[PDB]
Amino acid sequence: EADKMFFLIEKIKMFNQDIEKLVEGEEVVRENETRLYNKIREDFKNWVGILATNTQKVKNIIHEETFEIIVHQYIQQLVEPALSMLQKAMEIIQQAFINVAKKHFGEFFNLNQTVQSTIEDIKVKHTAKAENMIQLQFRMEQMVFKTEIGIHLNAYFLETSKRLANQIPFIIQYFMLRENGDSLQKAMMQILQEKNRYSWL
Amino acid sequence: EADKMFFLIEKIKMFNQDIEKLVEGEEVVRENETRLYNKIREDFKNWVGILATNTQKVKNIIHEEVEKYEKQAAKTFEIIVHQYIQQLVEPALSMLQKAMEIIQQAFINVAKKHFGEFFNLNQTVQSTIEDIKVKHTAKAENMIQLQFRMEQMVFKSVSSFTEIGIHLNAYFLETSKRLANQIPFIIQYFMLRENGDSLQKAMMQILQEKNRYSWL
Repeated sequence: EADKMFFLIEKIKMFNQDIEKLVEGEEVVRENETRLYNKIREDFKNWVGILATNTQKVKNIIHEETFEIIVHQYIQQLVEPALSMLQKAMEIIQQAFINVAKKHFGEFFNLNQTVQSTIEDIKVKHTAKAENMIQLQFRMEQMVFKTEIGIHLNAYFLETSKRLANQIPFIIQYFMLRENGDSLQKAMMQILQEKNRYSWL
Repeated sequence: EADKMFFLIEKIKMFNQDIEKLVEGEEVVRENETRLYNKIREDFKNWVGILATNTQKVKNIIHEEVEKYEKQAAKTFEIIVHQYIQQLVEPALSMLQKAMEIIQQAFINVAKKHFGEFFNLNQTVQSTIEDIKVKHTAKAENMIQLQFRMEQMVFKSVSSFTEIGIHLNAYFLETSKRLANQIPFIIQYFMLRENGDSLQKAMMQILQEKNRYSWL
């Protein structure tokens, strides 16, 4: 009956709460530290800048002067920046979740340890999901492609950059923030399944 | 040499080619019949139209709200945006259903044309076309649902109504323009490109089993 040890549940529930605050950008910070969303937007803004650069690049190219090759190239030149953006956001968020773990579970080494390993596992799953969605987007962007005409083309790329500017970051927030936070909270709850581990936690 | 039935190698080569032409919009038609790409574009244009209407509608709704609250001062919006987005799922999925029908009929007409004489062959090919159709429609539908989930979730102290109004306007602008291409992209990728490719791969896989050539 010493298993009032289910009262670790309160710990988890508190931790989970903090996680959800991070997911909704309603976290609580010092005067000497930045928000999560702001680090993330810094990353996304770098992306938009890159996009703008490459779009200016092909605009200048065609202003100087099959068609598809140029599109293929344009996108291939975006694969590295996009995935690099994914990686930087993952790191920011994983660091965030870990600081929540350190704070709530610092005293219980075993629990803190297993929680952090859970955090990593779920991170790699959702990173896989995000990368697959992004690659799918570029694939779609290429395949689905098919007298002063040039303007239309510029306009095309323009719309395209502006689409990608939000579409890739959405995919990244969805999987690395929302779906990640959700899976994490669920896994945190599912930890309690096997009961012979409570004393050890 | 009675097995000159390796002329299947040609049939498929040609059939497959024709299919790919449909995918690349370079099909060949009479003067009194229209291309596939255009039949599809009409559907997409209808979608963009629906988008434009619904988006002007919530723009007006939230402008009225912001005015109301500004006037009083001298979740409500999340609900409205959520509603706005759920209202697009049905038109989006209906557009998918309408395009599946168009493309399926197109692919069947190519099979009838190339395989009309060989009833067994035509039959198994049409069944194949159906199989690949339902699988790829499943994929497309999942992607569309995923896009809208994503749009809902990613949509989500001191504020001002002036700023909320600005932000929301910018949002509706960008979102409508995105969804305008994004839903048709999914439909083309899955119902045209991946569908056509899957079909050609299957036809290639037919040349493998030779003890069945006779039956064709």
